[PDB]
Amino acid sequence: SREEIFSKVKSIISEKLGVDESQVTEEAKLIDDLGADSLDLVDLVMDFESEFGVKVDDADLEKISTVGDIVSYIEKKL
Ligand SMILES: [Zn+2]
Ligand SMILES: [Zn+2]
Ligand SMILES: [Zn+2]
Ligand SMILES: [Zn+2]
Repeated sequence: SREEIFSKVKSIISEKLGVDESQVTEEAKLIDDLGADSLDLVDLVMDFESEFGVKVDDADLEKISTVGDIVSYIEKKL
């Protein structure tokens, strides 16, 4: 389930941020490592929301720092 979620999270991030999948690890920080900006994450989250059929709080968005954070947030909602 984590491996499923993480694989799909990684493809979406790679497709939309333009980075190579080899750079998308559990420990990668969206901004610092993968080159995103503070605007990119809300579109990513909505894409994850529609991908897995979950939704996230706007309050819980300020805590999301790494790829692993996204996966874990998704994994807990399902
Ligand atoms: Zn792949
Ligand atoms: Zn895709
Ligand atoms: Zn979107
Ligand atoms: Zn898909």
